[PDB]
Amino acid sequence: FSNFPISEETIKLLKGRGVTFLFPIQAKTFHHVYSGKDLIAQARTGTGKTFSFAIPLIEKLHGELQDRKRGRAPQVLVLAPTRELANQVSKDFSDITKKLSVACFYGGTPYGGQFERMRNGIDILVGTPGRIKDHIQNGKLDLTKLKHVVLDEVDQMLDMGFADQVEEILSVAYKKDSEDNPQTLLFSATCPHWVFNVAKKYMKSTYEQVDLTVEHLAIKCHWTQRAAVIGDVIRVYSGHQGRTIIFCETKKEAQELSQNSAIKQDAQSLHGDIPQKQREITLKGFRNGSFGVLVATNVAARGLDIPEVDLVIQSSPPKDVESYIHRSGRTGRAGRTGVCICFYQHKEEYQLVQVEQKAGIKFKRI
Ligand SMILES: Nc1ncnc2c1ncn2[C@@H]1O[C@H](COP(=O)(O)O)[C@@H](O)[C@H]1O
Repeated sequence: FSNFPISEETIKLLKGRGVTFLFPIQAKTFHHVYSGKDLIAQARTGTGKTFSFAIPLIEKLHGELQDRKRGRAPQVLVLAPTRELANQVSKDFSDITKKLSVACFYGGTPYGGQFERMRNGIDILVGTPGRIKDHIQNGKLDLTKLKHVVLDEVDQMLDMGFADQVEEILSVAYKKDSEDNPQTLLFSATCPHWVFNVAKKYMKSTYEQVDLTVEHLAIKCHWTQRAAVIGDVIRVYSGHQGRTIIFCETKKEAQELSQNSAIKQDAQSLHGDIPQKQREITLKGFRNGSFGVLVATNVAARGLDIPEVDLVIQSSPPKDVESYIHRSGRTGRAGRTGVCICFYQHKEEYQLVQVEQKAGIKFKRI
């Protein structure tokens, strides 16, 4: 915890909860929270949202700790949508502070126990909007002495219809336009319109906000039409004076394809079953413009000097992903965007996702 001003006492209590270092949401918000800045945080479940406000709030409060006076008003108000979530936030506070009085006020429980806690004095108050609004009406609860307000799981509170109850509580604790109002920490995962209306009505003018080359095409094609569609994509992306390299896994398929009526007239084959003398000649032919289509096998190309192309075609999702990405970087001539086409069948659909994941690319599925 070296980067942060967390006391040795708090560090020891934190190790009991299995906290030895801060999660990203915590490290990013700590100083905004500690320094008293207003904040809107967007974070998913399990990211450690509770400690991102609890740890810096407890540290700030511990540093300004004035004698525990009976009947004291809360300094912190945490609004939570449910009893279950309010009890977890309370426990999280209680487990890392042995100096501050932590109260949990939810509805559908006797008022007596809560009135007693209010008389003894509260430092940190966690509660559901209903019960907090009740004790405001009673007069018994004083929320005009607040330094900090946390609106936890805002989305859930809105989905449950607590918008108007929260706005009522906010109207008591906040003065419209005051730069002296409590510090507001808003926790909304999706940030609906209500969040930005609350921010411009109750929050400070300035607030922090924290969140948490080649075209690759994939064509679904039945093997019986592949050669016809190959002729069509060449016509479109390569055309006249163009260069296309087709990659076929088997030496048979590559030979069969270079001889297919759709491309045969402008194509030449290249594989392991062709002499080194024929290979250097076909490479010269491709490089000088004797033919525009070079049909090859993924392995029989590995160390070969292939010129810049306009279009790369894989007959099926490649096994050899590094050969695919290397050849992809040599596509696109005269400032035109390079095009890599990948043909696939329904059985090869997850294979496409594997290529996407290994290569760090996303295919346009057509
Ligand atoms: N820095 C941390 N190290 C270890 N566990 C943590 C840390 N921050 C939060 N947690 C735990 O992660 C879980 C999810 O946190 P939360 O989303 O706040 O409920 C809880 O069980 C926390 O106790």
